[PDB]
Amino acid sequence: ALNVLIYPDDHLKVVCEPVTEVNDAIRKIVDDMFDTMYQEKGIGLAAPQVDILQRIITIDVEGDKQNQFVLINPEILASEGETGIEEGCLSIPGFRALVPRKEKVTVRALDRDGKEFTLDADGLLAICIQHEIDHLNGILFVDYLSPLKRQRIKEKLIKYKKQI
Ligand code: NI
Repeated sequence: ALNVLIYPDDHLKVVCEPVTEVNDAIRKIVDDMFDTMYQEKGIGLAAPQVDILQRIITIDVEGDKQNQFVLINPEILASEGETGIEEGCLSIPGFRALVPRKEKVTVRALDRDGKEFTLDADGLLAICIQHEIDHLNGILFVDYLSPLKRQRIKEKLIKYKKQI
């Protein structure tokens, strides 16, 4: 549906603009993002990964459309606990790394209709939310690695991207 930017790319390092209003054009990006995300078997996507520099996230932790989450202009209000899993990312294909995260987050955001909601999450949902928000600030999971590890990932994908 949309093309996923592959690390390294400058638009994966940008702090994105909030959505000014959630209208039809924004709902179309959201639906196009979900299509892209399911097609590549992701459980989260952020707009900058499809080269749209706005604060828009689509998440589906189960992958079956029965607990979708759209988070527009999201903000973590509070959090607690400590956790970490081996995260991957559609813009960083072929790699996973252990990222330290909050176990629990409270997040406010606008839904696909522009309505504000405030959500408590834990488990994999909370991890996905923190991951995807990182994207909106131009942060990738490789930024939590040592400079040399991140570099070696970058070199490998530079090559991959040519070979595609
Ligand atoms: Ni990601």
